[PDB]
Amino acid sequence: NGNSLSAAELTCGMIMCLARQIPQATASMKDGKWERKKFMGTELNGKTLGILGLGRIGREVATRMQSFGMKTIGYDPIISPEVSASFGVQQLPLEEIWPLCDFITVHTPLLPSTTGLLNDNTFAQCKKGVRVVNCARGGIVDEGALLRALQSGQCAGAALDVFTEEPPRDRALVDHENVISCPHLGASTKEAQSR
Amino acid sequence: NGNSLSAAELTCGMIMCLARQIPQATASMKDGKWERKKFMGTELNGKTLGILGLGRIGREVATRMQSFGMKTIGYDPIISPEVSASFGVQQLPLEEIWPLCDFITVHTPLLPSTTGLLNDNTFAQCKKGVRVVNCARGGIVDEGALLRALQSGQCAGAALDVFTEEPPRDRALVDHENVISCPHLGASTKEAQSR
Ligand SMILES: Cc1ccc(F)cc1C(=O)O
Ligand SMILES: Cc1ccc(F)cc1C(=O)O
Repeated sequence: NGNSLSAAELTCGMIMCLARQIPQATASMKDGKWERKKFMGTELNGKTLGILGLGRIGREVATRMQSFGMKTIGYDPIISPEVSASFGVQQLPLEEIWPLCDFITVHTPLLPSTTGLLNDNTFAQCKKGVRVVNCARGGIVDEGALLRALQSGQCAGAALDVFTEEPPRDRALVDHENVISCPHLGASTKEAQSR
Repeated sequence: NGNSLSAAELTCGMIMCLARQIPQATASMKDGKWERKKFMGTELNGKTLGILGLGRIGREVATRMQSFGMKTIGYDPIISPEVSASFGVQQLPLEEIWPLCDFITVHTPLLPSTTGLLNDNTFAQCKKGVRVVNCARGGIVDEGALLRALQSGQCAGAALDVFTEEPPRDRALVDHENVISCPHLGASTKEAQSR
């Protein structure tokens, strides 16, 4: 609420980091390397962003990424489609969303219906090379399914602010070259902190 | 032109990386650490972005960063103030720009007038803790001045895609904890490459 914008901002940063591998490029440069072919990236403009969860945060993400020319679709069980259309988000059933997306970001509570919202079954319906962001709650993206999708290249990259366990005790996800991460910084700004 | 949007998108990513230290946070996570106090960040919304150079790329950057609620000011010796106002950028003389900016981004050619555009003189007029982005041409930002401003905290962070010498032979800048960098990736997307 108070911290809606901090969260939305971090999310949009993670989307741009996934498109251009800025974290990985900075580590490469700090190691004295100059690796230009390795960090060939993609443009956001024209790409499709799926926003799962269309409350305050998800709406803030949408309007920000619309300015980059991304197409914004999404799903929220409770938000009427008229409301989501007011902020430029086409609502579709989940089953319609998966194959359309270049990027998927989650802005849901952690409930049994959203634990593993992204899992092996939903990864398999995604377009090959989908990129995912979770700056919401640890466990929305099933971490084992995610590593499997990174290993096969079904998922081309992920950005995680949150983990099923914090700090994350299992490191294969975090240490993967196509994964960028933060220690649950979503609400960690001076402005969110100080009202 | 062809690569205007690739450049503009990398620039907006660098600004978001500066605000939230995403590259530094990922490195901290990849080193097995969980450092939440260290990576306190700031919100973009309400902050001022100075844009030096108001051609295609600078204009693209402006409209994208306007969606985050940043105030966009800037300077371009050619563009009239009524025109730049038409894409939401308030023109002011440089001397006016320096004290007002939370972030400064450069989108100029490399000419005698722009080499060391940011230097010890211009850093001293900036607000304490300014963050700077160069994704245009190496040398617009004087590198020795930049390191001095990072060491003193006059500059709170910088993001560099380009260097006076490439690859950069001198590492005190690149290795600084508040500096994020890439190996001149500005035009490096599949879409810019392939017309
Ligand atoms: C409950 C729920 C299920 C599926 C989904 F995609 C989103 C939500 C939400 O809580 O916003
Ligand atoms: C020539 C020039 C000088 C100062 C500056 F801020 C911008 C430019 C530009 O070429 O856009």
